[PDB]
Amino acid sequence: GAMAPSYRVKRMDIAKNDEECVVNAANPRGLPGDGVCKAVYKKWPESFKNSATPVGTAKTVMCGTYPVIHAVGPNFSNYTESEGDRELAAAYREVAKEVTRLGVNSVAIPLLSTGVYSGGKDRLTQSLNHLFTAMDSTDADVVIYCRDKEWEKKISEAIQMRT
Ligand SMILES: Cc1cn[nH]c1-c1ccncc1
Ligand SMILES: Nc1nnc2ccccn12
Ligand SMILES: [Cl-]
Ligand SMILES: [Cl-]
Repeated sequence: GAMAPSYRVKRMDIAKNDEECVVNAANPRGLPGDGVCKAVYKKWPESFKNSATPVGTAKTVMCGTYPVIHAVGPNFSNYTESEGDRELAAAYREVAKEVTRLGVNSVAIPLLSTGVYSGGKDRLTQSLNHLFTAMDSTDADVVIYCRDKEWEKKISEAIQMRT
C-alpha cells in the first residue's frame, strides 16, 4: 500500500501517467475506440489481447509487467439514467477489486462515462462520486486524469472538500 494513501488530479494524457497501473475507459469489445481508449491502444496495444468484457466490469491485461485495467462504463445514449447509474457504480467497484488483487501502490484513473458515453450530459460529479465510493477502501495512491481546465478545478475542489 501507499504510506499515506491520497487522491490527486492531473490535467494531461493518461498514457503519460507516473503510476504503477492504468485504468482504460474501454469499450465492451476490446476495440481501439476513441478518446482515452485510443490513447491507451497507442501506448499499450499488447494489452488489448482478449480484453473484451461486459458493461459494469473490469478485465486486466498485462503489457509486459505493466497492468492495464479495462473498465467498461455504460453508454448513457443506450441505458436509462437509472440502469446507467448502477452500471457506472459497478464498473468502479470492479476496478477497486482489480487494483487490490494486483497489489499496486498507485493507479491512474479517468472519469468513466464522461466522454462519448456521457449521452451529451455533464457527469463529472456522478462519475467522481462513484470513483470515491469504490476506491475509498483501497490503499493505492489514486491519480485522477482529466483534459479540461474547468474539470481539473472542480475535481481538485471535490478532493479538498473531503480533507
Ligand atoms: C482523451 C484523452 C487522451 N489521453 N487522456 C485523455 C483523457 C484523460 C482524462 N479525461 C479525459 C480524457
Ligand atoms: N473527463 C473529462 N476531463 N475533461 C473533460 C471535459 C469534458 C468531458 C469530460 N472530461
Ligand atoms: Cl498531455
Ligand atoms: Cl466515455
